[PDB]
Amino acid sequence: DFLNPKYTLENFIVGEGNRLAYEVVKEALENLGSLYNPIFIYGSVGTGKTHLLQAAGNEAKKRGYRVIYSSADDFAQAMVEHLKKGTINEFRNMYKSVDLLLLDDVQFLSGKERTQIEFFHIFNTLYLLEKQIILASDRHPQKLDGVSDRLVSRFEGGILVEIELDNKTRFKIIKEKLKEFNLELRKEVIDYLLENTKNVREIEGKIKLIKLKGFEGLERKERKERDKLMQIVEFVANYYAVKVEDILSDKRRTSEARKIAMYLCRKVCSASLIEIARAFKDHTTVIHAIRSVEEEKKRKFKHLVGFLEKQAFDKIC
Amino acid sequence: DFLNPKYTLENFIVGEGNRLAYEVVKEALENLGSLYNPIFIYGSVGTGKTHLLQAAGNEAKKRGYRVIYSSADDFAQAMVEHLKKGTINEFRNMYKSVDLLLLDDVQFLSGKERTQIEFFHIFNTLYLLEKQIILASDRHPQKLDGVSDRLVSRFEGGILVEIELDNKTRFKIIKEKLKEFNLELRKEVIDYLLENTKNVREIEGKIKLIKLKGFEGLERKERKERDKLMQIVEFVANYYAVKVEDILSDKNKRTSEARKIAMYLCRKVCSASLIEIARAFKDHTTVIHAIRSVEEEKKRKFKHLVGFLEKQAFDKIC
Amino acid sequence: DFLNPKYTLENFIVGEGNRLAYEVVKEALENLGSLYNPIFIYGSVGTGKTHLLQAAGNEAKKRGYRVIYSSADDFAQAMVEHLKKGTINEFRNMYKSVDLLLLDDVQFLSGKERTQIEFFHIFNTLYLLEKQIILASDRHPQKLDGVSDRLVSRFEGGILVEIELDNKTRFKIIKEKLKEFNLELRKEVIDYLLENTKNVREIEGKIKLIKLKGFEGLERKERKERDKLMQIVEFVANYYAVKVEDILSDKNKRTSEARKIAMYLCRKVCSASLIEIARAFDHTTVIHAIRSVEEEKKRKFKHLVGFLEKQAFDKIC
Amino acid sequence: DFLNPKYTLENFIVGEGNRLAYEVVKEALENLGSLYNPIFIYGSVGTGKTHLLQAAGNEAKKRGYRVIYSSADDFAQAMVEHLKKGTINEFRNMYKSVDLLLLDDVQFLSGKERTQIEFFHIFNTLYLLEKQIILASDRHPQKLDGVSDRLVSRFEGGILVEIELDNKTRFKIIKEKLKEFNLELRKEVIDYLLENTKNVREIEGKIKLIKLKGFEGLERKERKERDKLMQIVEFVANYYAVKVEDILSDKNKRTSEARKIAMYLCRKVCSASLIEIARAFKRKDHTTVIHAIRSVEEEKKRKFKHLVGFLEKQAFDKIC
Ligand SMILES: Nc1ncnc2c1ncn2[C@@H]1O[C@H](COP(=O)(O)OP(=O)(O)CP(=O)(O)O)[C@@H](O)[C@H]1O
Ligand SMILES: Nc1ncnc2c1ncn2[C@@H]1O[C@H](COP(=O)(O)OP(=O)(O)CP(=O)(O)O)[C@@H](O)[C@H]1O
Ligand SMILES: Nc1ncnc2c1ncn2[C@@H]1O[C@H](COP(=O)(O)OP(=O)(O)CP(=O)(O)O)[C@@H](O)[C@H]1O
Ligand SMILES: Nc1ncnc2c1ncn2[C@@H]1O[C@H](COP(=O)(O)OP(=O)(O)CP(=O)(O)O)[C@@H](O)[C@H]1O
Ligand SMILES: [Mg+2]
Ligand SMILES: [Mg+2]
Ligand SMILES: [Mg+2]
Ligand SMILES: [Mg+2]
Repeated sequence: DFLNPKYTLENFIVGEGNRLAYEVVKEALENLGSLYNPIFIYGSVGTGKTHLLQAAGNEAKKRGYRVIYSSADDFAQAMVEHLKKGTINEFRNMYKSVDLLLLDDVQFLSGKERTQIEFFHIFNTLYLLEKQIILASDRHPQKLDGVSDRLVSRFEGGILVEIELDNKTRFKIIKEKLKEFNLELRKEVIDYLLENTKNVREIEGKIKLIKLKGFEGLERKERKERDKLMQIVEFVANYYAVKVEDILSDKRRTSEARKIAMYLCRKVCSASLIEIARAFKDHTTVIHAIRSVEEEKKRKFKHLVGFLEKQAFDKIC
Repeated sequence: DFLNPKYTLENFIVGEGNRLAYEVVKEALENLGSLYNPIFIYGSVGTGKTHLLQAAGNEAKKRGYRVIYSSADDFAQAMVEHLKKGTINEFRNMYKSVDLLLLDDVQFLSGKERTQIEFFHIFNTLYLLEKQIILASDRHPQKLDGVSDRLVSRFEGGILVEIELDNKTRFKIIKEKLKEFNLELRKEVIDYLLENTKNVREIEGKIKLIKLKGFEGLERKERKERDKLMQIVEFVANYYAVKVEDILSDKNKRTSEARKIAMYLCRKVCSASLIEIARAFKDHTTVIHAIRSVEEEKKRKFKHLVGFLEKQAFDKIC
Repeated sequence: DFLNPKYTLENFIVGEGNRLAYEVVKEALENLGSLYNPIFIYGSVGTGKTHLLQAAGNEAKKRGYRVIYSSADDFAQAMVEHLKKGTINEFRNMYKSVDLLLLDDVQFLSGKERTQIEFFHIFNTLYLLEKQIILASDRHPQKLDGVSDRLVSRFEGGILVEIELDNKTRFKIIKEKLKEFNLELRKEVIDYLLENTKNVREIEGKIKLIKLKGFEGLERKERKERDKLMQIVEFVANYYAVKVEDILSDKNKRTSEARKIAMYLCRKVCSASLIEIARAFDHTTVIHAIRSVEEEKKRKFKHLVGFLEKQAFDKIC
Repeated sequence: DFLNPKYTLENFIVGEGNRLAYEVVKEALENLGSLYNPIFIYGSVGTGKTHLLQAAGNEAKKRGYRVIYSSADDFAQAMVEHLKKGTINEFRNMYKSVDLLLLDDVQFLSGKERTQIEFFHIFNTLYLLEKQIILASDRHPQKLDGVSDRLVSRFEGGILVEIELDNKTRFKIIKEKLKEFNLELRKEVIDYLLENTKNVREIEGKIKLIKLKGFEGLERKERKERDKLMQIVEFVANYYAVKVEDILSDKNKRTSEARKIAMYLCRKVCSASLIEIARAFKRKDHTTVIHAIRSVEEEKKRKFKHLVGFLEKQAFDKIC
């Protein structure tokens, strides 16, 4: 065993944002490997990829099939010990004799050459034998730099499903979770969890705190420090005429105010990148958006920043 | 076995790009090894080489004949275990006891010297007994570095067939793979699968996805994150007035200096993949030292410009 | 058994590069084993040495004379087989019972002792009994290292016949191979095959191609991927202005140093294979010559090579 | 039989290198097992040992004696198969009955105890029944490791003859082989075979090649390759001043250090074979050349390295 039984088909919630992946996994777990076999699942972190996979193999062991789950960076670490302890073949045949192959976090294949090569062989091998293979990554095939070309066209030749947690999809997931716990559904809670959670981990992370220290316990820790970061409705809106709602959406000098707001949050307010990125969720934007500020600290600028730096101190310190 | 019944001759589609390798493998499967034996197939990625090989040996055992399929690298790992298990003879005998040999992905012989030689013998053995042998690689025999001189000069000397899927070639593969479901007819679908797919894997990779999401699903997704790379209609065309389609550049240092440029941006600002980027050049290698040469020439009267573009992209794209 | 009927004496072709070997085996096949016994035939890969041995043994078994064909590595494996099974006795006796022994590809004796000591006797026996003994190799006897001096003495004792097909020799093979396939002899047909083939395998295979995909339907692609290798008339010829055909030759510092660079370009730029380079010319040469380009990489000359690399990506890519 | 008639005592060429042997055998054939019997001939490979035995046997099977010729390895082979078939008795008596025993290439008795004790018997028997016995060998009796200290005495106890082929001895041979064919004598030719052949097999290896592809055919093949091997007169001579002929002659450490290099360059640069290297100047065996260039990188473990890398650079530019 390396599958946890607490993940299952029913158990997983379905909305138009992970419906297709759900049904590919379910619709295929019937004729195992003989329906449509190379299934690649990909989605943002905490999109439920791991669930979906753990949940497939669980159904297989229950139905009696011979099954392996493994993260790609643990497949590597095994192959690397078996290689050392001169047992690379009982390793291979272990994998070649699965009714279902569940390879998780495929993205960790980059750079590992022989460590890839190895999988390529069990792949074709299980494929040719019409066994069932389910891959899963954080990124689409195309984006796998540092993974051999012959594997990527391999991945694309099957079924690519994306898991894109939209809004209506988060609607359902929050709603169903609150029901799961036996908390009561109410617009206030559902709407907060809507405008404050992007992945399922975040949701359920928060739905447990709700199950633990009420809801009026959330909006203090969660919102208060990020009300100190209402520095947008604060100052940069009032300086060079900016409307809050437009600055919270990347959209052409209207968008030179942003680069300042994020900066003031870092240096004066001491907030973390992640803390700051939750005013915009791609955490590199902030970093070079804050550097370009002093990358352009070279004509009638230096004193403008300082005047505002002194302005936030008075207000907040 | 290792032969999947799936692939078969009928089940494989024909146009003037793989017609040759078909009517070679077809006639050759009648008097096996007697008409013409050492057939050597090579194409690009997912060209249909494995289909063909699989299809033949399936027709073969379908007639009684003894048939083996293997990748070159599984063959490796078969020889070297037999070796450790000291049964290297029943290994040899097994291969010399066939009417047809299907050696797929031959290219994986590079480097292996013991791993090759062993095949050399079963090759020669099979040949002189006039038994049928078909090879397959991603490359032409003479592009097979790391392979004995004596095997290459054996590969060249049977029959060399390439499979070049071009225009009027794939068209058929597209228009035929649709009746596989029920999408046989609409111009919009086909014209998308025409200017978006090179190999057959992509051609069925889309179709199945399309027969699921529905075509319009893949016109937003495959048209949105490829529209951040609509950074071609965006700005690269507007500084040094280079025409757009000229940037899919079949040969002037204008649409070449701007060719090398556009790719640099997609890589740094849009954080795109070498493959995403390499689908601008409607090949991975190209992009690399074209993305390096830009900063290989960073240190001349060339710098701040880029910095000014980077700002534009960071504003017009971020 | 191992004698394939398709190889015969009028099924072979005769020129001033193989005729001697041909008549050696033609003359010495009539008075068998008596005329001249140790026949050592040798030449580069694809020289027709396998044909000859095969074509000989055929005529002999036509005339009833007890023949054995075999590769030397076929003999090796066969020995150990009989050996391990405990029946080496009937092995020797079989081999000593022939009127004509044909040992093909002798080079594969190197390193093998009992695997080779056993041939010794066979040889010696057959020989004393004036029974025909024809050996084949890719190299000259004295080039056969790891092989007993006693066996080499045995080899050099009989007749050595080299086969080299230079310029005049090949025309006759092409001419007759073109007639063999029911193809029309034409100057463009014949002339291409001249400057584009070496071994007779190469000859028969372009012909096989042109019997199927036209002729110019392949003077296109063939001369096209060797057109991208026209990298010599392209640039290096016009720098240290040394002309084209002079570079395709080994002799100081203006052509021997312009040749190295040209090789470098087809490897680093046009990403061509070591074999493909060598047709602008054995593998050995290219490898340590392009290594010596970066063996003398040790300062501002790097800046000069870096320029032509830039010239290459511009003009070709 | 195993006696190829092609071998006759007239048929064999005599020079005071293969004289004594030839004499003792002819001398001891007119009265077998009577004059000096246990004849142990030995000498370099391709000396004519086999010839002499074949010839000797042939005569004794012309005078109506009972003769057996066998190689020492083939004697073992037979002894074993009989030992299996349970026929060692008729096998023994077969060998004990010969008027004349010919045992060629005795070198292959080594390491075969039970496969050799048998012979020591046939020997004693035939010897006491005063019957003729001739052994041939690669090495002198005293040189034979892995042979019974009892058989070696026996060997040494009869007659030892060596066959060293000198130069005058070779002269006569070349002369008469040319004569044997329809070839004409002339200086360049007969003188070519001299500094180009050592064992008699080489002599008639050329002559069969000459009576086939002229003489202006080997001048290139057999001498052009070994003009590139004139690397001892192109570089190793033109560095640390050690002149051509001084390298070939087995003698300061100035010369001994030139060879190790000279030989190296042929191997790794021109890819010459270990045989080719030795056949070019100093020829004892293989051992010499090979483990000496090995002593090159065994003495490569630091300022030795750079001087060689500069030489390789020279031999690549000049030849490649
Ligand atoms: N659609 C869904 N329905 C029910 N539960 C879900 C769900 N998606 C995720 N979960 C739950 O959230 C937790 C984390 O999800 P999971 O680990 O599957 O996502 P993931 O594997 O994509 C994150 P990573 O990016 O680290 O792989 C699990 O305990 C799982 O039960
Ligand atoms: N002409 C044709 N007709 C029908 N199907 C085809 C086809 N050519 C290719 N295919 C399909 O493409 C898929 C993969 O192709 P295949 O494996 O034969 O090419 P290939 O061997 O070049 C892949 P790789 O480059 O990884 O070896 C198969 O599922 C097969 O059905
Ligand atoms: N002079 C000639 N006449 C007719 N056919 C010839 C020929 N020389 C070569 N061939 C053809 O070339 C093919 C291969 O020749 P062969 O196998 O004898 O060369 P070879 O033995 O040198 C290859 P290797 O060196 O790998 O053993 C044969 O099919 C034979 O028909
Ligand atoms: N003195 C001589 N006169 C005439 N011919 C001679 C000769 N010595 C050798 N030969 C010839 O040279 C060939 C080789 O000589 P032979 O085989 O007798 O020497 P050998 O017994 O030393 C071979 P090995 O040492 O390898 O067993 C024979 O075919 C024989 O015709
Ligand atoms: Mg996961
Ligand atoms: Mg394949
Ligand atoms: Mg051969
Ligand atoms: Mg002898």
